[PDB]
Amino acid sequence: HMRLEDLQEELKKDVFIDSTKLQYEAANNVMLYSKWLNKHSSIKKEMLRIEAQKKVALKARLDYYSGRGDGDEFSMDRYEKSEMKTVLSADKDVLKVDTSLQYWGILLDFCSGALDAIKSRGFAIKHIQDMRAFEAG
Amino acid sequence: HMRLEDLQEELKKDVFIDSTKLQYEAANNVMLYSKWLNKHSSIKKEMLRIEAQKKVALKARLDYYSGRGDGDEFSMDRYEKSEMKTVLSADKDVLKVDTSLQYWGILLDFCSGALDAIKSRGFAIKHIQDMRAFE
Amino acid sequence: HMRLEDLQEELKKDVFIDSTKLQYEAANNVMLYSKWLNKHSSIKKEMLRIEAQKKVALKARLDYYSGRGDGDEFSMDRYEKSEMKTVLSADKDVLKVDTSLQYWGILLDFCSGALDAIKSRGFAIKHIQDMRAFEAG
Amino acid sequence: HMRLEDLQEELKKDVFIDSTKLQYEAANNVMLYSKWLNKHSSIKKEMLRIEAQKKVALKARLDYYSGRGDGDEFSMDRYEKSEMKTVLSADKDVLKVDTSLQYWGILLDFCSGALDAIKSRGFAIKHIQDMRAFEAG
Amino acid sequence: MRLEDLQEELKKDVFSTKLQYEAANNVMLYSKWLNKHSSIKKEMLRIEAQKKVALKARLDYYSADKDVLKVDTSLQYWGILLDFCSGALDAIKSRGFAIKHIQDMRAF
Amino acid sequence: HMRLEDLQEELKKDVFIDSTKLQYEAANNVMLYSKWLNKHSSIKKEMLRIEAQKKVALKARLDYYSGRGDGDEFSMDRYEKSEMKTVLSADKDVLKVDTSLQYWGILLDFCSGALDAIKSRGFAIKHIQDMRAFEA
Amino acid sequence: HMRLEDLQEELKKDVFIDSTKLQYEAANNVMLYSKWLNKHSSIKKEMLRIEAQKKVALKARLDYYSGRGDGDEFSMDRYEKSEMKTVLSADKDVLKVDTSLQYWGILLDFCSGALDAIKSRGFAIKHIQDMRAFEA
Repeated sequence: HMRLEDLQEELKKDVFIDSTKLQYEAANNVMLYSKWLNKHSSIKKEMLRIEAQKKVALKARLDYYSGRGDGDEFSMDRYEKSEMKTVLSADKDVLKVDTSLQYWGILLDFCSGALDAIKSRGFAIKHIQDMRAFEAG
Repeated sequence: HMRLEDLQEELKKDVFIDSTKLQYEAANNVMLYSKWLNKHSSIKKEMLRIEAQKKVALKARLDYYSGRGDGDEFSMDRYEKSEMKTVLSADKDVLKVDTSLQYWGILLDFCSGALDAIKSRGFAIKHIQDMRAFE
Repeated sequence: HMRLEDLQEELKKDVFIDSTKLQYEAANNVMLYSKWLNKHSSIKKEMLRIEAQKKVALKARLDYYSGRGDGDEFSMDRYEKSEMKTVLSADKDVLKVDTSLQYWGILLDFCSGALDAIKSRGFAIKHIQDMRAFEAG
Repeated sequence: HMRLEDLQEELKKDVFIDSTKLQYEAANNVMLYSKWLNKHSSIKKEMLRIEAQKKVALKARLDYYSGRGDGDEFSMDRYEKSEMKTVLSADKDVLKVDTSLQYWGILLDFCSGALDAIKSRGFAIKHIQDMRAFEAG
Repeated sequence: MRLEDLQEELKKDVFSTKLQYEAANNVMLYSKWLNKHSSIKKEMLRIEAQKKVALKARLDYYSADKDVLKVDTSLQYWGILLDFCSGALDAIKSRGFAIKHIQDMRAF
Repeated sequence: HMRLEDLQEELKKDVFIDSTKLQYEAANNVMLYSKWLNKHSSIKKEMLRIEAQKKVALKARLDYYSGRGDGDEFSMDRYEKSEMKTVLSADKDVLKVDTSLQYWGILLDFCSGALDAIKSRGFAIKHIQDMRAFEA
Repeated sequence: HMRLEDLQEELKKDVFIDSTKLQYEAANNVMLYSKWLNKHSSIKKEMLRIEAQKKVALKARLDYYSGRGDGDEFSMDRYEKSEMKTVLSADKDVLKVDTSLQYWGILLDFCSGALDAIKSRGFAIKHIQDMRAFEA
């Protein structure tokens, strides 16, 4: 289980550009894109597993609250169809799984932004090179 | 708990472009994007925690008003199903949590706009460089 | 309490483009976006406070009309459930708060349009620059 | 009280594009957007005032027809709950206010379409510029 | 007016020898149909108001026998006319997209 | 059935640029694009087959839960129309097929990013060549 | 019906650059673009015919399941409006036509990528030529 703050610090380090090694950064920029692309794809792989758990968790707990069988356990609060969306989204089991799924979703949205930065950093490097050539004439 | 006005002043400072250091701003523009991207992602992390509280807070207070048990406390006003949406959204506990969640939502929408500005500032810098080359 | 007409005149001034200082406007366009983004975000902060008042105001006056207690005051008109939506939306206290909330909503929708103009003004400036380069060849 | 036909003629004039001054129209297109955005926002400000009147007008006349007090005046037709929606929507006071509110609603929907045209006119201008560059090669 | 003229008007505008003048006239066609769409809505507002008062008249039968049926009939006519203008506004919006497609189809 | 981690390691190897053979990498960059383009297209071919299974799997299990016939088998839980979307998305057969489809979807989105990297790597190589000419 | 793997192998062959005949490849690169442009356009011509069949196939089978068919066949499962999208997308006739249409869609998306490679290969050749002049 990786942390968000670990990715934040990692991105802040990778995004930095070395002005002295502009030729190095140009080839390394495409390398950084591959690293986060691996992270982004791996996160979706994790979310697919969690979403599968959430889908089952909902149906399982839906049976519980709606009076059906969820492991020989039954809800006695007798919730109506209108009250259902509120109760399920607040269930201890459901909320635990969903919170997990949504967290990796934030990590995924971060990697999407990370790739956006790298894709624009590669343009930034090429732009800087054009600025150096501008001083040359 | 960070404030909105603190982000407003921070963005207004970062968005400013130094005409003398155009090469510096080009590399720094991508740096600013990473800073707000960290803020944006961290806010969602906070909202996920608050939303979880709100989800439970609703179900807890729903039991209270609907005659069910919420810590051996019961509502005696006997609200109907039609009146429910109005009462819950005005509950002291619910409104307190929701207001918190919605506030960070404004902060999140601000960071989304901040990233939009930076993404266009990087284009603005490159455009200015093309204007200098035009002369 | 800011006025709408004050924002209308402010936007009309900011949106104007100086043809002589195209390089200046390009960097200033991103600056204007930040100004209205601060306004837009601040308005939502205000609306969140007002909406909170409205939510309570409704529940408070709902008790009043439905025969429940609203500060030892009771409605004697005996309104039915069907008549309720009409009466509450016309209550002096409710209508005062809602009108306030809806007003800032118009201001918010104006800032959203203002940001849309600035976002397209930045494209307009870049387009004009491309038109000047077109005359060059 | 502005008229619809006045806005129709105003829009038809603004939407026209000068082929000789393409650079001028590009900067002026963003200016026209600000003009109608001020109109659109101002109309909503007017509707908010009228809607407030309508909300009260309904509740006031609701008391009248339902046997309650509306300025020491009472309806003797004894309308039932089923007949209420038809009677209120045809009341002289209510219909007068609603007609006003709905009219500015048409003006508002026109400004929304006007902004849509301007937003696409800015794309039309940029497209035309790309067509001129196409003949250049 | 007539529905017939509306079909001949739209089918004639939807259609190259002067591409720069056709792209600048695409927003012009929009204004011509925008003023038309809002004018239909204007005439119906008067009709919809007369229908309400006529609906109360039919209700006061307990308190021409079908006056509102003469109003609702003409009201259902403009509804068709209003739905044919919404397609036009949806067409010109797609015509500008089809006009931008040609300039992209010529460079491809 | 190919793995994601196998593509991750493969991309990380291909994306690397040899500074000594810049002329070689320029012609090889367009070659790498063709390789992943073949992968990307082949994955869509696989997904089209799986999606077809999923479409049938849904309709088959929909009959089961809604009281209709799914191979002489019937659901007795009597689920309502509101409960349907939740139950179907959690069915053992459906979830198995969907998980498969979504997985190749991740592989497909990875190839799309891989092609994006190669398309920008070709620009990176040309940029580096322009930087070497700048020193000249 | 052409195969995807046949196009994959064909592209992999065309994309290769001969370093000895750089002048030849420069003129041939524009030739390859025309070849795939003919393929791309021809595929759309095929898809237009298939899409027309799909449009009719849907409306035909829609009548069947909804009971509004003037034909001899009627569906007795009595599907509701909510269940309709799932049933139609899983119909034997519909799924057969759609699968065909989607397949050529993959071929079309491949040709679009092929043209992208050729368009960048022409830049790759010119870049390599500039690299040879750099050594000069």
